[PDB]
Amino acid sequence: GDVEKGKKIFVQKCAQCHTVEKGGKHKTGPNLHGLFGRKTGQAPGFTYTDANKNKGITWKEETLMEYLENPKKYIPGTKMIFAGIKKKTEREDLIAYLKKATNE
Ligand code: HEC
Repeated sequence: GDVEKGKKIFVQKCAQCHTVEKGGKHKTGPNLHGLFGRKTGQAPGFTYTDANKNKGITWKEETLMEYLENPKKYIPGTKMIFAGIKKKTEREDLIAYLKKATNE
């Protein structure tokens, strides 16, 4: 989608859990510090539930789409609470922002 709207919209409904624009600790969501290429399923501290811990994926521009669209389906019992995104644009916008969140 856009990258800027991704960031804006993200902060509008994601940052509450994922404040990835400062030294925001892993409270209700891990700070998205790399994401693309950064194999999950193994954090140094808050490594989430078993359900996510058990996954071990490289958070590519495939699995992010799957997750953000249908997170409860992608992972059957995460602590993430996000049943739907918007329609389609937001699914592409958020995932475009994070494609630069890996870099900023
Ligand atoms: C709090 C109720 C949440 C909201 C709102 C959002 N997310 Fe989230 N997310 C949440 C938890 C508890 C977890 C842990 C599971 C895990 O796999 O770490 C996550 C995880 C993610 C991840 C992966 C993190 C990683 O492994 O590096 C992504 C990519 C992610 N969440 C993105 C994301 C976005 C863009 C959100 C707004 C649409 C969003 N999350 C909201 C909890 C919560």
